[PDB]
Amino acid sequence: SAVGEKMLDDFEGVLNWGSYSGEGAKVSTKIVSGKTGNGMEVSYTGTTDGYWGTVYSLPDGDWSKWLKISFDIKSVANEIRFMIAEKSINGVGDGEHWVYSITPDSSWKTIEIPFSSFRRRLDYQPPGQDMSGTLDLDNIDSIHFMYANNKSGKFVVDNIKLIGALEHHH
Ligand SMILES: [Ca+2]
Ligand SMILES: [Ca+2]
Repeated sequence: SAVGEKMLDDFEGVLNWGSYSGEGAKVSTKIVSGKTGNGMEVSYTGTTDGYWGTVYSLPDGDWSKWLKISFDIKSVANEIRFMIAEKSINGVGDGEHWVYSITPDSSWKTIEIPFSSFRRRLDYQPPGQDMSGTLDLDNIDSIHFMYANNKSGKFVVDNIKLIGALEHHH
């Protein structure tokens, strides 16, 4: 593993995130004040069968040198999911979905999730999933902030970054 970190989005540069929804649910995103400088506000309304999410599709899918994914989050409290999708076995589209549930609170908090802590999604898997039961870090398609339930809410994210190994002195 590599040491240190690699920033994916501090929201001070170009706009990278797209929105998607279906089956009654709705989502919208905008640039607002973040932890430092800019951040992205995600506003969602859920339905029983509805899905929503915001997605950054990655140009380079090889994350095999990294160990964790980190982000700052704050509510504007409803549970949501951070999701990592592998690349499809058919070449185009999303593959195996891997999830971690998080609940944004009133104050800014840093959430660091090791890749080994992600769980294989069971409510949905896309047709291009590899069914391997292992999160293949060398084959990453995209990252998502997405629905976990049928409820509504608003949150802000900032400082999305990869974390490698720490330099332990003892
Ligand atoms: Ca920022
Ligand atoms: Ca897999």
